[PDB]
Amino acid sequence: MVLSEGEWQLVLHVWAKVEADVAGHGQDILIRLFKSHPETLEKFDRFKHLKTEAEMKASEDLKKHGVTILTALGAILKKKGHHEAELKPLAQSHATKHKIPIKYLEFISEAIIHVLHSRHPGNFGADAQGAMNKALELFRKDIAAKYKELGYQG
Ligand code: HEM
Repeated sequence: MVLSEGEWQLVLHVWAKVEADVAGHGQDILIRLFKSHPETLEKFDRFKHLKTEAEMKASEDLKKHGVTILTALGAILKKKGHHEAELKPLAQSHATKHKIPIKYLEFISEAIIHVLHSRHPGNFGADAQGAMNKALELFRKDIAAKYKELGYQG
């Protein structure tokens, strides 16, 4: 898949807004993911004991990790499709060390789109959401292809 420059502009326009508060968006996203799909929490050995959203909101650790995730995703989106080098080390740790199925990447894709829709309605109308969805589908397709080369699958 290939996004047009107009689509990348809609994606980087709303991402510039997310970058005004990276830690808050990171938090929102991970909590949304853990509440919606609680099975995903079991993958994190560092955060699986968290019982409630209040506990999640108060974890400093969880918040730092949300900044780590979003910084890594933001550096990929800014490449505008030329992200091969960035994807390599991310695909190798998530397929070999963390063991994250593609289905979970779909779940966090959904969580991103939910949070952007709630925090940025004006910059996340239907065309912008379609371009963000296209950018994350591209990311999942490329990561699934790398998963295959690395030997992870199902
Ligand atoms: C937008 C998609 C994602 C991005 C960009 C992302 C990125 C990261 C980054 C940069 C790290 C630290 C470096 C490394 O271990 O590779 C990381 C660690 C990790 N990731 Fe992801 N990730 C994504 C989705 C997920 C999903 C969906 C799960 C599980 C449901 C997951 C589980 C983990 C685990 C278990 C760690 C280790 C956390 C800790 O250090 O203990 N990741 N991820």
